[PDB]
Amino acid sequence: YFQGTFAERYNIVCMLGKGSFGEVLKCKDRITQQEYAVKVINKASAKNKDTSTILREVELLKKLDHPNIMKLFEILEDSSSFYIVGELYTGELFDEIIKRKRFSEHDAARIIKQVFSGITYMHKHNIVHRDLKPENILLKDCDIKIIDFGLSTCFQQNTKMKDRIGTAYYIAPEVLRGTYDEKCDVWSAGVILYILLSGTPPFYGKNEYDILKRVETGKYAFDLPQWRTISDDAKDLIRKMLTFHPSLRITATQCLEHPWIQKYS
Repeated sequence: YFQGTFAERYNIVCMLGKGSFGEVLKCKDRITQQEYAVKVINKASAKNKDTSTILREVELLKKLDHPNIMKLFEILEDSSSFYIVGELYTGELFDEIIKRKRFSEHDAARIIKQVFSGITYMHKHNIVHRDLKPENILLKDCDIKIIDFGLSTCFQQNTKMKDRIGTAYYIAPEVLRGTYDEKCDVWSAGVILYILLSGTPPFYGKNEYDILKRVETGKYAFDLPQWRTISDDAKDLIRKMLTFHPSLRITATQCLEHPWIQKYS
């Protein structure tokens, strides 16, 4: 059966559902018996032909630790695929957006502050998410955790129509032009924040193309009636986060410390 280091150490309990990188499985450790959420990633999805480089990125991620960052425990190999062993957790912030439609400034602030705390910590360690979306933020009582943080530089994601439209709402203009740094995570969080409050994308459209054209221009509005009774401070934050030029865009620490976040903390 020539099984890998994974099958000897773990055996799958059940399928958790399709993820952005492949199948997501619920696994038990064969010795300790603790349960983990394991992402099976086809080796062809590797972005770097030198596997050791990828094992090094992941190693750096394993050493990291923050309350709002999903823990990555280890990486294992088959002949065919990688296995990312991470935290088991139970729904997405996306599902909560559907349910509540909109969030009060107070409830939104508590949620996004935790998002900022996580981003800040990862950015201190030069790690950029690049694919921040409500689908990548998990919640139940109050606690948020950002998943797959840093994995997108190692592995290529699914890019079906459904994947591409979702990516399109949150992507920073520079990322389209072909470059990214930490500031693209602040843009993406800004779009999320805009959605938390209005229940509406800042950059909208009936298809992938139309959305991306509006992102490209960087033009958006606080014109919807829904914005009429939202605070100047909240609008200020979003303005600084959706600043066109990344160099002129506010940092993650500056988000964490904006007067709007402090008012509801």
